[PDB]
Amino acid sequence: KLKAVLFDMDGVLFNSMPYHSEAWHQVMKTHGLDLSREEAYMHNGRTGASTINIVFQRELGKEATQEEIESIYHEKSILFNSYPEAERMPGAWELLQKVKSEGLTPMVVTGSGQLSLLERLEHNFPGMFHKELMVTAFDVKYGKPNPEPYLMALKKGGLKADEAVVIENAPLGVEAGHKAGIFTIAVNTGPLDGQVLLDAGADLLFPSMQTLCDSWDTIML
Ligand SMILES: [Ca+2]
Ligand SMILES: [Cl-]
Repeated sequence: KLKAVLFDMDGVLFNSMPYHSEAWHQVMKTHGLDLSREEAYMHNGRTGASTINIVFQRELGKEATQEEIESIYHEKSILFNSYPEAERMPGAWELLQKVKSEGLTPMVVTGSGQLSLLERLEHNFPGMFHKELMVTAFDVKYGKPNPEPYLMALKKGGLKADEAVVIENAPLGVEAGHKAGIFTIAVNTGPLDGQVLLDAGADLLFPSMQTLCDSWDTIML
């Protein structure tokens, strides 16, 4: 039945979460706001704009202005890009090769608008992905945990929800995939408790991308 595999990017394809969590923590700290690196991890999947708005609501009891969102998004992007560029998540490439060999369509579904990562997908995973078979922050009105990005990915691939599988690392993205009615595999690549991923609606849970890759052939859909 399976036709397509819908990969989240940060913490699934790229090992970018230490950087994302560090940059969110530091930039918020610069603005007088306390957001731990673990709390930044818990926001993974959101668009940058949604993250900024929700942190302001939670910490200052008020919405971020459009100007605050833009300033903070840029400051965070610049700090992120100041680090040596993020490397592949171990297991991603090997899994992608397995997926492509069995005739499935790889897709990206991401809350990222980070062009330094998006423009590196082809060089890191050659021959796997296509811009018209991707959903990024540039495509959505509401991102994860709303199912809108995953629903859009189904449409882009001409797929029904039962013809896809989602691979996610973050509770909000797991929630989005599950709520789009798609079978969702959680991969626990960060410091969170796996139970948070299962609680978010993940149909299956693996401790790493490599362990998911090692087990893929024995998964049946
Ligand atoms: Ca992610
Ligand atoms: Cl960024």
